[PDB]
Amino acid sequence: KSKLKPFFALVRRTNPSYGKLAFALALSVVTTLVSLLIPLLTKQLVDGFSMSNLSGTQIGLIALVFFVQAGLSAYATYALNYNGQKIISGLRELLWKKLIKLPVSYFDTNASGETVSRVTNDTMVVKELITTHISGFITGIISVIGSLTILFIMNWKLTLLVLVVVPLAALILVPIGRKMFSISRETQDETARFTGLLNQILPEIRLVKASNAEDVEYGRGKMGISSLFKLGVREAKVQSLVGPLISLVLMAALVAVIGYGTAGALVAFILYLFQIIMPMGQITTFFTQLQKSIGATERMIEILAEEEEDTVTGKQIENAHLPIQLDRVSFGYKPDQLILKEVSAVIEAGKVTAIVGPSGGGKTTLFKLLERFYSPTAGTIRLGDEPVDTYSLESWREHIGYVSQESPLMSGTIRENICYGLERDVTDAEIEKAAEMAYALNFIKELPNQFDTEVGERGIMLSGGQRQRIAIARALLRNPSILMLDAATSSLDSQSEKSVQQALEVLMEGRTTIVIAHRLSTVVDADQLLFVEKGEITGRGTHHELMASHGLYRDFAEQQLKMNADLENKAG
Amino acid sequence: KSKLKPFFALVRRTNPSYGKLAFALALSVVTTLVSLLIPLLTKQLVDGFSMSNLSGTQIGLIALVFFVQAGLSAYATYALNYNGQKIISGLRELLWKKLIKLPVSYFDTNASGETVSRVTNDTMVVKELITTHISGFITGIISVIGSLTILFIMNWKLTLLVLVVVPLAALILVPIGRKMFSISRETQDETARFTGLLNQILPEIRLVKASNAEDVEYGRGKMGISSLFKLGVREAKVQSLVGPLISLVLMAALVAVIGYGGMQALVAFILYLFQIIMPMGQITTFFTQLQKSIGATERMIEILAEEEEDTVTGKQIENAHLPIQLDRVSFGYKPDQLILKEVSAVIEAGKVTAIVGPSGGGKTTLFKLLERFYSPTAGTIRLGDEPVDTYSLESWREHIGYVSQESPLMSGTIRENICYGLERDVTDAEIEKAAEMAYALNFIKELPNQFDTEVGERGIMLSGGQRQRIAIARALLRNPSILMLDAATSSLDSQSEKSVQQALEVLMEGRTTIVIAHRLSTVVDADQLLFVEKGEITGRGTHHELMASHGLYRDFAEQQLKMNADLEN
Ligand SMILES: CCNc1cc2oc3c/c(=[NH+]\CC)c(C)cc-3c(-c3ccccc3C(=O)OCC)c2cc1C
Ligand SMILES: CCNc1cc2oc3c/c(=[NH+]\CC)c(C)cc-3c(-c3ccccc3C(=O)OCC)c2cc1C
Ligand SMILES: Nc1ncnc2c1ncn2[C@@H]1O[C@H](COP(=O)(O)OP(=O)(O)OP(=O)(O)O)[C@@H](O)[C@H]1O
Ligand SMILES: Nc1ncnc2c1ncn2[C@@H]1O[C@H](COP(=O)(O)OP(=O)(O)OP(=O)(O)O)[C@@H](O)[C@H]1O
Ligand SMILES: [Mg+2]
Ligand SMILES: [Mg+2]
Repeated sequence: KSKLKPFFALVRRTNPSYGKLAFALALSVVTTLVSLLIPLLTKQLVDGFSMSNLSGTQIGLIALVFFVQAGLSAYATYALNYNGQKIISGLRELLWKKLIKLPVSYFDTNASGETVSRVTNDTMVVKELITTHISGFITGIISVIGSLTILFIMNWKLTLLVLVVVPLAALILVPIGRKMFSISRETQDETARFTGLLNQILPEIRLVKASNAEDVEYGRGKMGISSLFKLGVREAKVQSLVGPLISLVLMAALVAVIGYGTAGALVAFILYLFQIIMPMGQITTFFTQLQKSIGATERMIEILAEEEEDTVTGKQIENAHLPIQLDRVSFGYKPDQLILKEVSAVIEAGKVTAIVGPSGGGKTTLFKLLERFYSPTAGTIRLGDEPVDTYSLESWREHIGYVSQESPLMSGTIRENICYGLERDVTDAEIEKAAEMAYALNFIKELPNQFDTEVGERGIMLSGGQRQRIAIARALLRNPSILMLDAATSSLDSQSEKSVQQALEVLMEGRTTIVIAHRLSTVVDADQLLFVEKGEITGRGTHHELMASHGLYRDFAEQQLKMNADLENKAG
Repeated sequence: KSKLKPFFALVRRTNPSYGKLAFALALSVVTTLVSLLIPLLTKQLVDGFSMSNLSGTQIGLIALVFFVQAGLSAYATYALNYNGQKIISGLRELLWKKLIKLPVSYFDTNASGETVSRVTNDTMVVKELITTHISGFITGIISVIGSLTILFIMNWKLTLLVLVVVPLAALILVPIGRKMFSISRETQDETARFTGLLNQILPEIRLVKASNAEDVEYGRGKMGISSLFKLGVREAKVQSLVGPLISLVLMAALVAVIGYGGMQALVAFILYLFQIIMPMGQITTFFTQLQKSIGATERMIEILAEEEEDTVTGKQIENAHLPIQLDRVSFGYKPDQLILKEVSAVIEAGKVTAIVGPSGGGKTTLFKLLERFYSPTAGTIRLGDEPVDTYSLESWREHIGYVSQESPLMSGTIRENICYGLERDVTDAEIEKAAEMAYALNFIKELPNQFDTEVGERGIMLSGGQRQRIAIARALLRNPSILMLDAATSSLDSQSEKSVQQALEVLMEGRTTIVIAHRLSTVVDADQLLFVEKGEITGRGTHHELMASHGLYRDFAEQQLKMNADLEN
């Protein structure tokens, strides 16, 4: 509620920040003393240089030694940079850990491509403050406190004026700080929009070559930068405005000194007064960057309070395998326009069961919440007549492989694209078997040295036929007791399909499998078939039973068979 | 070659920097002069100010307004910073335009996730050079020359001590910049690496949920951060080193005062030489930062030197329409290894043709080739016995729709996902007409306000089945000369494809259509069925003729025939 307390609270979280900063400033503290004492002794010392020949060698040696300790100020600067280059490091560390552990429902709203720049750019702004200006603040406060002390006429007898410089200046600065804080909160919250705009586009250049997108996309980029970032000059305008105003209040000090004038002391008093300008320049800049840095962090703190969906809180049960049943459970991908309708069905183990649905139904999310991304609102999910949430929050997941409507990959090689599931016992001799069981070997060995082979960003180097096949190798290698194929027909030929169907049947006899297929033909043989329509289910039983006994559609399957019926008369 | 001329050349291509910068420096010039003359007047003004306040007030108020005019130097800093804010915006502008128009080939060998950061974090460093220290480089250079010229006996009779202060310091700085320059190319090429890692991790979070990746992939971020950027402190090490080294060179001049000046005012000499300290330090920092900026921009320049392939240099607009022909085509995705073998086929116009093949064949590469993304090394691609290359590079694309094997979508409103075909005259009246021929509105109008609804990053908000249709609308809206359905059955049901196929038949009757579809049942009735395999073509003609006449498979169709025949029994 103060725009200040959370900041110093957040930097405190990086524990090693206490190690050297106080030591760093203290080294700079003595640097201030020698600087504030050198000019008052050189005039006396040069008077002692009336001969400057025999003693000059010793003082020259002394000056040699002393000016090395003048160079010692850099060691404070190096340390000050060092501790700063740590407080940024842990800040990235602590954020990045928190940026994955939070529920996927958060990412379905906040445009992940935008929030990436809140790791790089929304911390680099702190760097300029933490290193240089802080030294200015320390070197200034000691200088100003070391200024009025010699003003003994001014700090014990003529004090009515030293106390008027700060309240006026700060009163002037407060609007400036508030304005600039309203700037930094934007310049960061548009960098994220800008850097986000690219990764939503640039990795997809294949489409943006639509023969006119390049014109339009170039338009969006420019309107992103020029109309916003160059208009960030608004920060520059207020940043330069401080000079006059910080000189203005100081001017008022001077009208006060001439209005309360005795004669033999004021002459030196004016000279002493003309020393505090440079400290005032540094101190005013510190607060300017201070409330600047906050706006570069105001967005960051909020993503440090989202509720960490994953826990290790698996109470006492992880392993005993029992069927999975959903009891009157309904879910909303949006908290009001619920898209599902109190599904109730049972998944008997040891027997594969298939969901088939027309495009627009509730197939995908029924997987996406059966892996407990969402914890649906109405109803619940059980296995073994026990609540699933009592098993774990995501330690349950490792017993379950998964592929998506798509087949995503990551920029590593084809090796560490399959490994990180078990991530301890890769068992190089077994990566082969999983690729075999996904029919991946026989069209990989021809590639240049599988381990050496490299995908593009989204797996452009591999292809659609190869992309889907390599994805399920992740699921079959993880050795699960619960499996989800998601598109056995996405991008792969019938040649691939028969081998895959002939392969995973050999493993998954006592390990329950739930698969959804684009075409009804691939999973007719399964021991149970659901038929999801717009969040409801209006069919059960085996497909052969479903045809004759049940008659809601009676033609969804027949909408497939008349497609293939042309293949008999025209062929023989 | 010299690694400094291109920088002033790279800045040069952004024109407007030269406009107001001279006025900015000129203000800094008079800023230096007034700072040069301020101490001389005050030490004698106080003698005049020694008079009572009756005369002091009349002069003090004039000194006050002088101070406000001394405050005018602030608006000089704004001028530099604005000029700086102009040059950084220009660098982003030029870089962004060159980034789009390069051949797609570069965006595969390189990584898009890497190059994104080179527009945000690889120009911001140039700000800190161009804002403050550029003034220091000017303030120092005038002050040092002015201060040296004050030594009017030392510059014409005892010049030995002025030829050592600067050149010896420069000799010391030579390794410092060289070490610093090597740092910037490393730190910037790793910030690029770090930002590259994240944009290919977060968007696919649903698969980093492998129940152990949250521990492992988090480690990759740390190992990227901690072992590199907390070790990026290594430049802060040498950046401190300027202090001690500028010390020895100048004290070496301090001992030179007795090395040659001990035989000859002298006290005024010592006073003045203790004033060149801050200017020399200020100007020294500028060179150090310069070698820092040059490194963070030496990788920057290189991607301004690619072929910027797309042009309008094709002196044709494609008014006519003739069939597509492939003449002895052989393409390789790498100049050494090739996946296409002398393929020869004629795409008959105005009547649908198809390509069917197995996984990992040459199907979709032949699409990217026929869109002329790559211009194959061997053979040629022509239409009507005229090469495609003479026509244009990407005005031809405007006549050909293209839906990909995956279902791509930019982020925005699903309206805006289809709008930019004509990019000017969206003509709201018949967007639904494109959707109806794509079977979309029956599963769109029920949603909240077709325009209002917005997809996520890769269409996460809509479904995969929905996305593949919503992409195919972009194909039909362009009303193209050539239609390219790449995945007609990827993610969509039987209730879709029947309504889909029945729609395109009316639309394209004299407009040729190239389609590749799995599950051969869906392309049985096309005029020409082509078989591709490992970069070679081994089939022609109608499906019924190719069935028994050719003898390669005789069972590839039977592949699904026996797979689908089980439903009846
Ligand atoms: C309180 C009112 N008194 C003054 C306030 C001043 O404010 C200044 C603010 C500045 N901006 C800071 C961001 C800079 C750069 C120089 C300033 C000077 C200045 C300007 C030109 C030449 C020399 C000096 C100077 O400081 O030397 C005086 C001997 C300055 C001088 C006086 C007397
Ligand atoms: C060549 C060796 N001789 C010197 C080198 C120096 O290097 C300095 C480098 C600096 N870094 C630049 C980025 C800064 C900030 C101050 C420096 C001072 C300095 C430090 C504290 C107080 C006053 C001064 C100072 O300069 O005033 C001397 C009267 C300094 C002084 C001397 C004598
Ligand atoms: N943000 C959202 N996330 C998931 N589903 C959504 C969202 N918004 C709406 N939906 C609805 O939820 C359904 C989820 O799609 P689903 O996972 O079933 O796709 P699918 O399994 O590939 O099948 P389809 O062929 O219908 O795409 C869609 O039909 C869609 O209408
Ligand atoms: N970036 C790439 N571009 C082209 N080919 C690649 C690339 N990376 C790898 N390849 C290799 O080139 C071959 C051709 O793949 P292609 O993209 O033609 O498959 P496809 O036509 O998508 O197959 P399917 O249609 O069955 O998915 C692949 O077997 C693959 O091994
Ligand atoms: Mg799904
Ligand atoms: Mg393909």
